[PDB]
Order: sequence, then C-alpha cells, then structure tokens
Amino acid sequence: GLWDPTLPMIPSANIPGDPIAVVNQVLGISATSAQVTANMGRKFLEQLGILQPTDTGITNAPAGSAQGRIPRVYGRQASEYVIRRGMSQIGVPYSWGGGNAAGPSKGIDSGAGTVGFDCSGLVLYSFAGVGIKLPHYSGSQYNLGRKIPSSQMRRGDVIFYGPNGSQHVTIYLGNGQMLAAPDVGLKVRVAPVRTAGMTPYVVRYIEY
Repeated sequence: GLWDPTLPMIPSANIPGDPIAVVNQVLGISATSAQVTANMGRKFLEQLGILQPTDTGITNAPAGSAQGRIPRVYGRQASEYVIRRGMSQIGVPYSWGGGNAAGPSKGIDSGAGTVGFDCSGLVLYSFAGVGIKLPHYSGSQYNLGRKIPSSQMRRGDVIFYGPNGSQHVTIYLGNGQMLAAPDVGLKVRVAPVRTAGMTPYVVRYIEY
C-alpha cells in the first residue's frame, strides 16, 4: 500500500536548484525557472491591480502559513489560471525530469532526449504562472505549502504519492479527477484520482 502500483514504485526525478528554463541562441540570452517565475508573478500581481515596488513576484506563503502574497479574494482566480496553464498542456508527452517554468523541456537520465513533463515538472510549470516557485522534485514540493487532509482535497490542491510524496504528484481538478503525465509512452492527461499510495495530506499553495 506504500506506492501507487500502477506506476514505477521508486522516487521520481529530482532536479536540483534553479535550472535554466529559457535559452535564446539568437538574442544570446537565457534565464532560469525562478527568473521566469518572478516575472510571471509580477505580471499577475499587476493584472490584479496590486503590484508593489517591494514585490519580487515570488508569491509562495512561508511553508505551513495560511497567509501569503496573493489575497484570498483573488485566490480562486489565481487557482483557475494555474489550472488553465496545466490543462493547456494536455497531450504533451511524459518525460522523466521534463519541464521548467517556461514549458515542457528535455528530461534527465532516460528522459534526456524527450521534451515533455513529469508530474513535478507540470506542477512547477502551472503554479509558476502566478509566481509560486516550486523545486523540480515531488518530494521537496510536498514539504512546501499548507497540508489539507486528503479526504478534504479541493480543486487546485496538489496530490502526492509514495513515501514523502516522492513517487508522483498531480494537480487535483475537483470531481474525482486529476491532471498529470503518468509514465513513459503516455502524455499529460486528465485521469481519475487514484488513492493507492496517496499521501495522507494534499498540499495547498493558493488560499481561497
């Protein structure tokens, strides 16, 4: 019962730090996921009419806090933007280690030749659109945000599997459906929530 037995029963891809997300060989520029995330967060705060000169664009709450940068009155809007980002990626192939704040990417190790997403990649891409910066490893994502009992998961919360949430991570859509790419040969999809191997808590990154 520790793992979801429909997927490889191993910790998932773990990419350290703040990878390069954007390389433009013609202008001679590049930028990392956190750069892209901060820019998107500032744009989103400006779209809400609340950008301040002190805003970096990074909008995460301190881990465990129910108070973060985006006001609760705007959280449903933020959550729906995150969900729209992710749903826009339906059909993109699975790649082990795939994805960054800018979009699908090449993976690592066996995924090195395949441009796509893994769950943690897709989660970090989708949340980055409102300035929520997450590491590219499901285990480390599980240690951020605020825990909600899995029985109370709500649309926009993030579902984790395996010990320490290391096996797989998906975005909950409500109505018993979740969004992720599962494994090789498959693509980002909407699928029924699976309870086998589910951690006892989901994580909420956006309050509303």
